Amino acid sequence: SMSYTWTGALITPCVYATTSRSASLRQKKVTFDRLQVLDDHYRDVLKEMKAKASTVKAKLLSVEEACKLTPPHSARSKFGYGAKDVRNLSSKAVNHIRSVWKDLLEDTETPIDTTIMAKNEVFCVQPEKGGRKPARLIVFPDLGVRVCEKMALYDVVSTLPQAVMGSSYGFQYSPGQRVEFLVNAWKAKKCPMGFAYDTRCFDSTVTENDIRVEESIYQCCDLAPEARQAIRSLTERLYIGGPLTNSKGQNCGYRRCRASGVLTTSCGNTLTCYLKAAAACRAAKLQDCTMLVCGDDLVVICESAGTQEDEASLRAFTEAMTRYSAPPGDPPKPEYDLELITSCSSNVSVAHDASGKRVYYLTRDPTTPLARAAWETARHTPVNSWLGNIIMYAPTLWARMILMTHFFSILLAQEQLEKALDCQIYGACYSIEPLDLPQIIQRLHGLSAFSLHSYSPGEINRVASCLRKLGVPPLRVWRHRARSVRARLLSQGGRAATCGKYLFNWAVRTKLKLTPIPAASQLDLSSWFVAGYSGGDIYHS
Ligand SMILES: O=C(O)/C=C/c1ccc(NC(=O)C2(NC(=O)c3ccc4c(C5CCCCC5)c5n(c4c3)CC(=O)Nc3ccccc3-5)CCCC2)cc1
Ligand SMILES: CNC(=O)c1c(-c2ccc(F)cc2)oc2cc(NS(C)(=O)=O)c(OC(C)C)cc12
Repeated sequence: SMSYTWTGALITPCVYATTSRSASLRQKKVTFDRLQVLDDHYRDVLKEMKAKASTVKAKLLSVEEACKLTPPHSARSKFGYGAKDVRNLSSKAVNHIRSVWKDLLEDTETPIDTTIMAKNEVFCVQPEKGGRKPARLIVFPDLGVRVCEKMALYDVVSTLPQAVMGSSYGFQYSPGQRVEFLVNAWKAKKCPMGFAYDTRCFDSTVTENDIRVEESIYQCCDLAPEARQAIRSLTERLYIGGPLTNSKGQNCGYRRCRASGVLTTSCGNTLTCYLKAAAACRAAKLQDCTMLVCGDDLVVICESAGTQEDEASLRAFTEAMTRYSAPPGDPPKPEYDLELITSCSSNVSVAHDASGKRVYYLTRDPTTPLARAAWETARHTPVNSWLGNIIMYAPTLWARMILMTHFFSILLAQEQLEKALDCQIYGACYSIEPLDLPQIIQRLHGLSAFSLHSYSPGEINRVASCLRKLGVPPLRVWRHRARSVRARLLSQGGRAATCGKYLFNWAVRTKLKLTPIPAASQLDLSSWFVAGYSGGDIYHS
């Protein structure tokens, strides 16, 4: 069946930000027929996944618990209330949510309406290898339905993926634990080989049968009878597909693939990608596989069988993935150095701590993080990706020298150091105090994140080159600015002095002794690395 059918009505509007002007180019790419052929390997992996899902007991969330996970700036309902009303448990909001819930229990078939929109995402104007990327498309149901999804499935999508996939489930790890997991898996092989597998338009490759297969996994949980019906109804009325309405309320088309803006997008994609990849590992006869899956992003670390044998096994993996309706964008390449693998735009790199010990960390090309940080400072945004970047890429040369220096200088100048910020980190939105950054960094990356030095020449060159092309002052200017920020922070005492001491020890010759931060343990990060919620409309204060 077609991933999408279109009526002809346009997807109307809500360095460079993507707009609805490029939506037709994205519609062309994501529209195609899916061919799917299943085999014994697929069926065996599925049964194994279901036997693990059978150990899960999931709870139904109350209206209040579901309302309190709603982000403050979540899209307004068409039924006369917004995210603020949901969060305050207003009578209008709650009564509409209860009626949506009852309708899910009573109506098992009627397709639920969704809104289709072009995303406004910032990318950097690079006229070199290729041109601008068209806008990504977001498909989401009404606010009342989103609250109901949380009631039925929040506990499922938060608990089931780790129970089913174990150590392969990518969202359970902090950046420090992810690097450790990867390095240990790499070291455990006699002769390691690794590859990233990039599916072309993953969301469109997800068939109606794939979505029913996901439901079959959720249905293995011990569930309240209303949760069982709500999941059943949501699968048929929303998850498998449905009508698409534009921002002007016009009938836009019909979807028969994954909706990007539903609670199950991340969980469903991870489970589907994992099922297809684990079965393809068996078809390709890959030896001693370690997989790591984050939605459609997949990496396999295995035992090498030789140069030509590895090339042949990867061709067989791709053929199996293609039969499962997951063909690649670029064909996978075998890598024999862990640093050469790029997944989720990131790679593992090497540095040394204060003692000279070799430490590993995840990095990425800083162009998009810097362009996005520049965009957000230039235009007032409710969500700020720069803080997420400082947190997730804290050990990197670029997050420390540029991002920390620049934003702490702004916060000092504005006297806003104490002000909590809403920051979108991948999936879930969090309210974070910048003065808590040293404690957060220590917990996610370890104490070594404040003492890394002796970065790789290739990493240094990528940062320096990125600064030049974007018109950003060189690293020496950042060192000078960091020394002033550091001095101003220390002079303030308290948490500000802790920021000055730990975040900017790199900027001074006479270095301070960085001991474990006292505050660190008491920090509540219990809901940080549980599960993925990208497109799932999730908020944590
Ligand atoms: O050779 C030497 O010894 C010294 C050279 C040298 C070169 C340039 C400066 N620039 C400045 O002082 C100013 N800009 C900056 O001091 C500046 C700071 C951050 C900048 C950023 C981002 C970096 C990440 C955090 C958010 C801000 C961008 N651009 C920046 C410029 C350059 C810019 O204008 N825009 C973009 C566009 C895309 C991406 C990045 C940028 C402030 C007033 C005059 C311009 C200073 C010194
Ligand atoms: C499947 N792929 C992965 O899980 C990831 C790899 C990776 C890189 C090289 C490899 F060889 C293997 C994997 O790098 C990542 C970086 C981040 N960001 S971060 C800096 O916040 O950790 C990530 O976090 C999100 C998506 C939760 C997931 C991955």
